[PDB]
Amino acid sequence: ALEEAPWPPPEGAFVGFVLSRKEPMWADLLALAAARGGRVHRAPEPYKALRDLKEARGLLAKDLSVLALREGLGLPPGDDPMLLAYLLDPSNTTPEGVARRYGGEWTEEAGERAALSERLFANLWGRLEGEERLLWLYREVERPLSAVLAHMEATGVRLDVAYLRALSLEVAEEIARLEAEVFRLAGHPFNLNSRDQLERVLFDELGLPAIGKTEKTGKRSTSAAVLEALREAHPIVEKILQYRELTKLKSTYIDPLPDLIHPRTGRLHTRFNQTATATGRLSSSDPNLQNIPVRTPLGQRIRRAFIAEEGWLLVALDYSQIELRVLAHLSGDENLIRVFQEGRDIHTETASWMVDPLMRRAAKTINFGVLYGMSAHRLSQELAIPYEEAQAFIERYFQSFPKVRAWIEKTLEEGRRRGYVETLFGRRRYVPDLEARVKSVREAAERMAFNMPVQGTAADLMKLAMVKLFPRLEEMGARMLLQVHDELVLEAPKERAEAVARLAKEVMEGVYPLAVPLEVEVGIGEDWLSAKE
DNA sequence: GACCACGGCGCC
DNA sequence: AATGGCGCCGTGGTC
Ligand SMILES: [Mg+2]
Ligand SMILES: [Mg+2]
Ligand SMILES: [Mg+2]
Repeated sequence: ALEEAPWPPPEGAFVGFVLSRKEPMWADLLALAAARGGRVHRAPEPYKALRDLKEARGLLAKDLSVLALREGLGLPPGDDPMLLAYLLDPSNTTPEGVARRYGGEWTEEAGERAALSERLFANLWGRLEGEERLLWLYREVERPLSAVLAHMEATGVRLDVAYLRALSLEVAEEIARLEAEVFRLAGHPFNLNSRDQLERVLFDELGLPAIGKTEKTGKRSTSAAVLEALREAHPIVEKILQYRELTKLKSTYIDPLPDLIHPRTGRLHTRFNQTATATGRLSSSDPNLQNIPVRTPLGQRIRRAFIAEEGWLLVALDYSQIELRVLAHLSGDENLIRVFQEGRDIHTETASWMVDPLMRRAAKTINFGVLYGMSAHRLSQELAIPYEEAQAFIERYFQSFPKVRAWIEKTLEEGRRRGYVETLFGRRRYVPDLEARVKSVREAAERMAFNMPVQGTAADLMKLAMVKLFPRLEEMGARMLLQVHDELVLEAPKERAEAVARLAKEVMEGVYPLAVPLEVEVGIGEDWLSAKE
C-alpha cells in the first residue's frame, strides 16, 4: 500500500529489519527498511544504512540497537509497539501475537515489518489513550529501560574460560565415579540421564517405594523431593542426587558457556527480554544469566568464573527483602511496616519462637508459606512439624498482620470483578481463572493473582532504579552488566569503584520511597562471588 | 537438522 | 522462600 521511496527515510520513521538469527549480538543483518508518511524505504545495503538512522523506532527496537552498538554505532531504541502491548496485557509477548491482535501480520520482510511497526504503533498508542498510569510506565520506565538494556546486552560480561575448561575435566571424573557406582548398585548399566529408565530401576527393580507422580503423564516421580525422602532407604539414592547436581551444572553452565564467548568483544552476552513475563519482571536468555549457580560448593566455583575486566572491579547490589517491604507498603499493615521502620529483621521474630542461620531460613520458608495460603495440613507435611503447630502460627501470623490478609482478600475480590490485578504503578496482569468452578484451578489462580502485585511492584522499582542509575554510571565511566530481579551487577574502574558503589546504593534505595525504607546491600570484588562481600 | 512435551532444576 | 516468576538441560518423540 505504501509508496516506495529511496533510502534514507525522514526522521521519525519506523524501522523494520530481518536477522539471520534471534540473538542480535550474533545475528547477520539481512535487511533493513523504514516506513513513514505513507512511504516505505528499503536500504540497498543494510549495515551502511544503519548509520543513517537517528534511532531504532519499531517492533523489537532494542534488538536492532544492540546490533548497532555491536558495530560501534550509538543507535538508541525508541518507541516499540511490543512495549505498549505488553503494558496493556503482559500476555502480549511475541510480535506474531501482537501483530495479529492489533492490526497486521508478522512476516519475514523488512519493508512489511517497518509498515507493520508504524500501523501497530498508531493503534496501540490509541489504546493507551486514557491509560495515564500505563503511559507513565511506558515513558518513565519501559521505553528508557530498553536503551539501558541495549547497552547491557552489547557490553557483556567477562568469563574465565580456561578456568571453566579445567573445571569441566575435574567434574567429568567425579561424575564417572558416581555413575559407575550407581550402575554397580543397580546391578547393571543403564542410561542414568533417563528418568524413565531410572524410574524402573528404583521402584520396579530395587523395589523402593514410589512416593509421588509426575504432573502431565502420571509416571512415578524421581524428583529431588522424592529422592531426598529415600536417601536412607538405599545407598543408590544419595549417589543419584550427587550425579544429578554435577551433570546439571556441567551440562548447563560449565560446558556451554565457554563456547559462547563473542569473537569481537571477548565477552559473554545475554539477552534481557522486556516482554516475556506475566508480572513485569525481565527475563534473560541465550544464555540465561539470571540463574547462574550460587548455593552449592560447585555452584559457587562456577559463579567465581564471572570476573571483572583487568583494572576494573564488579559491584554487586541487592535489595533486602524487597517483596516483603513491598507487601508492607501495598497492604498498609501497621505492624509489618513498624517491623521495617524499626530496622528489625522479621524472620528473626518468628525464628525465636520456632540465632541459627538454619532456624531462620526455616522461619522464612514458613512465613512465605502461610503467606501463600498453605493450610495447616499442606504445610505441616512439607515442613517437619505437626499439623497442629502449622494451623497454630497461621492464625497468629494474620492476627498480628491483619491488613495483609485483608489486602490479599481485597486484591482477589477486585481481581475477580475487574478480571485483572495491578502493581503499585498500575501494571496489570489479567487472571480470569479467579472464578473457575474447580477449586484447585481457582486456588492456583489466586496464588498467581496475589503474587503479581508484589513481584511486579518489585520489578517496577528495580526497572525504575536501572533507568535512573544508567546515566549516572555513564558519567562515572562505569557499566551496568547484569540484573537478577532484585540484584544488579556493575563494572567500575578500580579507582572509582567505591564511589560508584556508594552512589548506586543511594540511587537504588531512594528510587521511589515507600512507607518503609528500601535497603540495599553492596559488595565489591574481582568476581561475582567475592563481590557478595 | 528442527520442533515439541516432559520431567527436572538452576536462579530470584 | 520458591508458594510465585522464568529459561535450559537431556530424553523420548516426531517430522
Ligand atoms: Mg537476595
Ligand atoms: Mg516446562
Ligand atoms: Mg534427540
